[PDB]
Amino acid sequence: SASFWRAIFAEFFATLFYVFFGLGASLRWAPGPLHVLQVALAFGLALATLVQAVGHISGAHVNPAVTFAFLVGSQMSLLRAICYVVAQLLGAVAGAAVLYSVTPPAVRGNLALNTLHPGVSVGQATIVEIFLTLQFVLCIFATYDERRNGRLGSVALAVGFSLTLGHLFGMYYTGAGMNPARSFAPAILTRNFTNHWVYWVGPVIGAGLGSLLYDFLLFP
Amino acid sequence: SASFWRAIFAEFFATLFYVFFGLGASLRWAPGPLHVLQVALAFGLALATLVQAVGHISGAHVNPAVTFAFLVGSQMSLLRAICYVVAQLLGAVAGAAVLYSVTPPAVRGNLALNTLHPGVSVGQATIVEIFLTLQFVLCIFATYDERRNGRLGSVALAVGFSLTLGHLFGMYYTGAGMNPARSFAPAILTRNFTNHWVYWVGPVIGAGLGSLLYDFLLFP
Amino acid sequence: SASFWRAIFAEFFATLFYVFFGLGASLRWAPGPLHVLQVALAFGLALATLVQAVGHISGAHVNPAVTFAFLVGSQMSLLRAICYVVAQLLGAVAGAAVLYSVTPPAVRGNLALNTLHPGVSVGQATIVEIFLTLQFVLCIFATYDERRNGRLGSVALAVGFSLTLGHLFGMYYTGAGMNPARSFAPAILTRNFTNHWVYWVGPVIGAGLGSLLYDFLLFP
Amino acid sequence: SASFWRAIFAEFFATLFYVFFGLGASLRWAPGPLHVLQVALAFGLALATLVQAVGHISGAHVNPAVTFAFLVGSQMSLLRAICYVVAQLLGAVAGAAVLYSVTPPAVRGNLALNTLHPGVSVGQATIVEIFLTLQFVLCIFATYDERRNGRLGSVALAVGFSLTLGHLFGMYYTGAGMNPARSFAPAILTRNFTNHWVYWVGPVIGAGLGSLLYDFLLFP
Amino acid sequence: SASFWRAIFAEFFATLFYVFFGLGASLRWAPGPLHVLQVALAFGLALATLVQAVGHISGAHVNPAVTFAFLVGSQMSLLRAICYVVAQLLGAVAGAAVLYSVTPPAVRGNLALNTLHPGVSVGQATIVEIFLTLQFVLCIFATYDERRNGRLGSVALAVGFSLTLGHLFGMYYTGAGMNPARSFAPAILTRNFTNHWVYWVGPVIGAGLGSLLYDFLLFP
Amino acid sequence: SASFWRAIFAEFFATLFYVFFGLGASLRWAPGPLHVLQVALAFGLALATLVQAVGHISGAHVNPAVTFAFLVGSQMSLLRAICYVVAQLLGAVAGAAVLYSVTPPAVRGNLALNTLHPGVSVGQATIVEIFLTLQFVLCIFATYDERRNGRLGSVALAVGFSLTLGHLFGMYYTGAGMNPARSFAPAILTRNFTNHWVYWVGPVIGAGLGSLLYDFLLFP
Amino acid sequence: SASFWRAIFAEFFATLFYVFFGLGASLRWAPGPLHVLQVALAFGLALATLVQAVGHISGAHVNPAVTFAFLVGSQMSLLRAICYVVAQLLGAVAGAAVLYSVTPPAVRGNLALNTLHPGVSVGQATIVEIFLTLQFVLCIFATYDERRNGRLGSVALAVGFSLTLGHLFGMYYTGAGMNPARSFAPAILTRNFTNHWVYWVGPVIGAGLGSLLYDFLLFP
Amino acid sequence: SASFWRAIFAEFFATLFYVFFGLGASLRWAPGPLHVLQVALAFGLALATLVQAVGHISGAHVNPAVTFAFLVGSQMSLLRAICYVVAQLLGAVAGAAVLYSVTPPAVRGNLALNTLHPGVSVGQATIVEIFLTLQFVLCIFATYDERRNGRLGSVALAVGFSLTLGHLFGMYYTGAGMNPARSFAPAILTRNFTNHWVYWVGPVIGAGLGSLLYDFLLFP
Repeated sequence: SASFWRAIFAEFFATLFYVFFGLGASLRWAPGPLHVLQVALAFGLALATLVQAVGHISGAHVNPAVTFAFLVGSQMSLLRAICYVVAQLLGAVAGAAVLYSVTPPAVRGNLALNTLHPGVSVGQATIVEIFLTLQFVLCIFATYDERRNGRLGSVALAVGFSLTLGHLFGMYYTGAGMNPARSFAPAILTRNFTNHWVYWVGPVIGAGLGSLLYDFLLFP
Repeated sequence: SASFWRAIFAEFFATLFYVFFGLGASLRWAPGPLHVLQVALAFGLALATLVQAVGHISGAHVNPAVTFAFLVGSQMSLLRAICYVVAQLLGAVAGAAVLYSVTPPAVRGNLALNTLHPGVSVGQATIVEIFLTLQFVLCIFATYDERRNGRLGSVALAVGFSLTLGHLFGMYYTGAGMNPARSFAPAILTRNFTNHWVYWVGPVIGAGLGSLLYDFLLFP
Repeated sequence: SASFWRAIFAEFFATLFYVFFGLGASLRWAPGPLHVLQVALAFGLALATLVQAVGHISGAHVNPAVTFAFLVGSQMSLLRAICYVVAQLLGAVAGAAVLYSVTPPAVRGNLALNTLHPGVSVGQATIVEIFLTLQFVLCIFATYDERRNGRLGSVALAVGFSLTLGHLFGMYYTGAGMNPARSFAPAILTRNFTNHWVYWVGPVIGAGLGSLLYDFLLFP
Repeated sequence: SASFWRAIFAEFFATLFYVFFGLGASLRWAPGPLHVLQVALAFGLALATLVQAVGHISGAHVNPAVTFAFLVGSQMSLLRAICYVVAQLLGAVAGAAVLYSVTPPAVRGNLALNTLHPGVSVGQATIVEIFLTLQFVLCIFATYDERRNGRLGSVALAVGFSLTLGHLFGMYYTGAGMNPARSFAPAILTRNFTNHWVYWVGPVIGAGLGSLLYDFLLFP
Repeated sequence: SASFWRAIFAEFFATLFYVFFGLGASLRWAPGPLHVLQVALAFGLALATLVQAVGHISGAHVNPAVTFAFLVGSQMSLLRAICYVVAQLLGAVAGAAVLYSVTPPAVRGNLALNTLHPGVSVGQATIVEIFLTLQFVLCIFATYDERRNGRLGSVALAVGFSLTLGHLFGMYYTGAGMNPARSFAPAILTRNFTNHWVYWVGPVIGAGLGSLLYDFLLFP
Repeated sequence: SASFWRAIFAEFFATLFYVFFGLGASLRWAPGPLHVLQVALAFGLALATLVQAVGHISGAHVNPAVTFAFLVGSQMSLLRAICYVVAQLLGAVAGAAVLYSVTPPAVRGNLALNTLHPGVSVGQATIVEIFLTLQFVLCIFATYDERRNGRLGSVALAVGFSLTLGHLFGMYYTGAGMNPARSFAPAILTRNFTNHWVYWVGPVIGAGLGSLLYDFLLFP
Repeated sequence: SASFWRAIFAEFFATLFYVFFGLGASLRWAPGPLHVLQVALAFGLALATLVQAVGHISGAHVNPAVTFAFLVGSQMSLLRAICYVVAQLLGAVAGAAVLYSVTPPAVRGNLALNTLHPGVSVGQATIVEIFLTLQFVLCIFATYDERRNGRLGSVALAVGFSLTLGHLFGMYYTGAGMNPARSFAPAILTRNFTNHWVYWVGPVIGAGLGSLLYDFLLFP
Repeated sequence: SASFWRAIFAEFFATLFYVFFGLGASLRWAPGPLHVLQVALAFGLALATLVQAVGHISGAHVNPAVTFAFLVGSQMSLLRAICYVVAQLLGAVAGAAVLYSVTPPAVRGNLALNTLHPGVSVGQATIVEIFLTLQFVLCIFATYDERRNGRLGSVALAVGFSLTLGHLFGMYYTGAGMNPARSFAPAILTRNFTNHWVYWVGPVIGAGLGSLLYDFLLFP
């Protein structure tokens, strides 16, 4: 039916805004801003706003790893999962392209390219991105679990704060690229794929491990 | 009936406090405070507090763009929409006037005048203000959507965090003036209208686009 | 009955912790920490935690102005209102006294004494403290209003964020002393009452005005 | 039955992530970062994410003091309480061990070892850790109280913000070690037990006092 | 003879570099950099380097006020004094024009336009600029006094540190525009002459007063 | 003769500028500026500029302790020493009075009143002020020693950097009030003499001890 | 004779230390340190110390551009100029290699690789590096001019402060690479030559232009 | 004769003040102060002031490594070299003991104990301390070289800025302990000798190597 493509657009538009507002706040307007907390809250609130906006439509995955987790969790058709990933990657590039146009080149920089910290190895970078996306996916699956008897608040505020947690930790390590689409968007628009498989392997394994940890070790 | 004017006052008073507390926390008491996160949370929590206060009465729009979005969304009578905008603009000036009286001139400054960043063009400024207000309006419409089956937390905390998101991003670009009333209040009390149409055109288009994106591409 | 004194203790203990954790985080461990956001969130989260703790018992006023507002709002017996204020003031001094013991004198300072900013007059200080406590009381009355049909999140998170809003704004002006008990506690333990009536007149008027604004102009 | 060991793992895994993400964000990547707010939110959001993840399974204590409080509160079998503490301590070391592997030695440091502030005595350190854990446990017991008639938001966001409150205050005093497992993890992996009993005595008394204060002085 | 025009160029080139390096380091590459000390040393070291470079040729006045002081001090022919001022103003605009070309517009800003601080009146601004230039001229006249029996170090390091002193103080008040040429250069290239007479009246009076204070009250 | 009063004015004017520029840069235009280095260099460069200006005339003592040291060192007539102290104190008040007029009240504050740090006792404050002024006087006496065979640079740059050294250390302890005139000027114009004898006893003993240490233990 | 190779070593060793201490202090031990002033003084004081050390031997050029300027200024044999450049480049790599060994990889980074600022074009980068090296060379030639009748202080402190001036300005633009050897050292040891001709063309032209400007337009 | 013991005291007193003012400014009054530049200038200006004070008497070595260098350089009797080292170590402890008394325990800390950076090995720490003291000694030997034909400024300002250079670089690595006496003073008064041989081996080798590099490879 047509609720399929309304979700494909919801993924495309939300991922566009997610990258636009996320990467945009990750742009350094200062040589030293101490911007880790500021940037971490930006991604989290961007996710929280979008989940509140397009959660009922597409689930507001805006993340190939998150879509991969639901694909592993047997809650998404494969075709739709592919369609989300291509829409998220298309949305990510579109958001970063619009961000490129509206942002002066002096502060545009690398468009917040997820890059490994000098002393962080690709293996260490992979493990960190696995844990960054594992807890994040684990938080998503619990919040999106239909059986949620206990009465709590907003699932948007939860998964957003989980994303902020990952950035409060992982930004120093890998730039906190727990979103392959977010990492892809400046990689393509800057022509820089250095250690870019890390931001695909890491989140996908962490999404995969987080999915399996939830629906079999936590709630079969 | 009389629930009309109780809402007109609720808009007037809340917009007064919104500008008073928002602009007040946006006043620089330091040459470098790194105040972006501090100011962004101020507006968001100011909106969240006021939405919790006068949401049931007027909807706590405190924003001509937000009122324009509901006017476009066929949820507001035009006369009442005009009455909200004149009350919000009157409230904005009143709040900034009170802020002027209570704040020493050495820190009063331009009363936090929304001004374009040196390298940001009026077209780039317009687009940013469109996106700042689009997601914000989109978050408002989803939170204020009567059909909200999924059980979440506070709509006040949501739309406030959406406003913080816009300031975390747009303050560097345009001062994050996603509120024509907020931009109008120091423009009139400082006699400075430089690029002030940007803070009317941008938010209104973004409010208009955000409204149309919601009730036809997201939920007809 | 005995639910009276369980609330008197709840006020005493919560105000003790409110001052202890609030004033404690307001103590400067740095010559320049840029601590406004850090201190503002401390008070707000301290209030949010305590409201979650002793809200069902006493209402977690921990504020003579807040108790005065409910006394004006015809929701509190006068005797109990007096009993709350004496307990809050006793709790405030007790919390600041314990804070004095556990904190080294080099960082103890004035025990975070609410003091007027150099250029802020007592009249300007009074008006700011009125508005700081008006919105705060207004947010409390709306959150504590039994008729709260619209389904939202936590009232603790709301009134706490309202308190953070007041500190994000008023700390520069008056130290954000929207709590007479909080202002009283270091005033007595430092032997400094300079402009201390401001932190009683301001909040009480703001609490009074906020109460009247709610139950007659907002919801008769 | 088997819901026992699913909770033992939930405690082990969540405490692993709690230490991993908590201690990891507490690692200084800067000589002066002014990281108190950043680190305080990290622990709180880490707790909030994990409580949302494994709250329904084990209660997400991830804290020997918190388990001790429920043991005192007659809501936990002793054997299970021991099993939680050994799992939390095992999880804490495992999380800090993984953090050690993924973090470069130049920023690894003491692995965020809870250490007394220069002027803070062991008695003052103990009292602070008692109050840090008292309010935290008090907030947990109220949020986890089955009788919670008043409709509020998320218990995860509450207890997480309570943890942030303790770090906003106690980090200057003792590093805010209101978790014996969190304090144990770098103590064992750095071979440093200086004043380490403080981080066991303090939280346990504060957990004990917080438990007794709740279910007899606040709600028998 | 031809040592005249070699000095006219020395004034032109040094004032070009003085504005180029001075204004360039005064450009804000950060929203809060706490750049006062950094900018103050930039002007001072720029003056010290240029005085070391072209001091023996023209005296390295690079300042219409400084030339005016020597004109008042009966050590400069009037024609040459005019020729220095036109060369300094031409050099200032040339330096700021080159700075405009090499600097991205996002950080170009107002080209470090000397602007009155919000609470500083034109009379207060004038007095500050008088004192900023008085001590600076007084330091120049003493260092350039042929009778300097006492054996000291570099006159370049002295007058440069005097300029840094003026910026350490006057930047907060008026931007420390103790150089009419330096103030003129961005005023003309930004089309902004707001309170620009202050940066001519102030320094000239301060240069005049500083000259008279030296050669009649200090050393007739 | 008349070289006496030319020195009395030189002391009066230089102490006026010393307080004006010193106290002025010590005024906090930010809640946290991390201004210790900035303020320390301000006093030092202010002293260096003035020593270069009026050193040959009066010696540029601009300090009652420094005059007292030369009085003890048998290099100053007592009457002239009194005349310097009254001129320095008159100059100090005049400089702080002019600073009061030109500075907005919001940043005027206590006019940089030398105040004991919270944990610093009057005895500890006295000892620190003794050492701050001892080395400073010792540096002055060596630089002003006629027998200075070894060829070095500027005595102004030396004694100024000695003053910066004292402020880099003593500002945290006592505000680095190694000048009774500098401490007197805001004490009289703010009506605050709290622990003000410390800033007279300390520097005078340190000046006295520094004088005796030089001309008998270092160079009889 | 043998004073040739003593100078070749002096160039080699001083350039080794110049890169070692310069690049070492340019290494970011913080995500935001606001290190521009700190790094700028490091290079300048490193140059000042080395000029004081090996100035009498080789002239302490430690800069291929500086050697090129003297080669253009007809004060250096070509063979010796080549020998200085190869020694400086060998010293630069040796210094950066030792710095690599002693510095942990987490803070080693790109070894302070001179890289163009995002919005700075190669032409703008070239012009800035020309001016950075022009004034620096101009300051060197004046300080090293045998005819220096006027009695001033240290030539080491002068040329060092000139280098600090260039870094206070050029670090934002190009990293202030006014030394081809300094730019070469991390370029070779990181395998990154992006826009590396800029740091050769710019300084050499600026050194060439600075040399010609001095000995023909300033002092034939 | 008696000029021996006047120098022994000069070493004792100057090293006392050197440690007192150096370690005192190295005490952290803030969790993040970004104090590297502030502390680096403190040591350098402390050395510069003392060299100006007691340079003509003892040479103002205030450093066992510096005394060892002159002992190696055949410019000091061995007995006197021992007498300097015991006086410097006695002075260092005395200065740190006085600093202990006058400084509150909350900011006293480890008394600025030279401690290896987490990722810095003892071998890397040794090499850095060798280079920190090599250039410093090399700068001392050149400045103190009787044959100093070229006319420059102050040797005190030179060796002080060399010390600042070492702290601008080495503070991150080892705390910049290029003075065994400075490292010894808090090691003994805190009962902590962890990696304390590094601060003896490193500086002594660097002093030894710096001495030999000067008087045989630079000036036989």
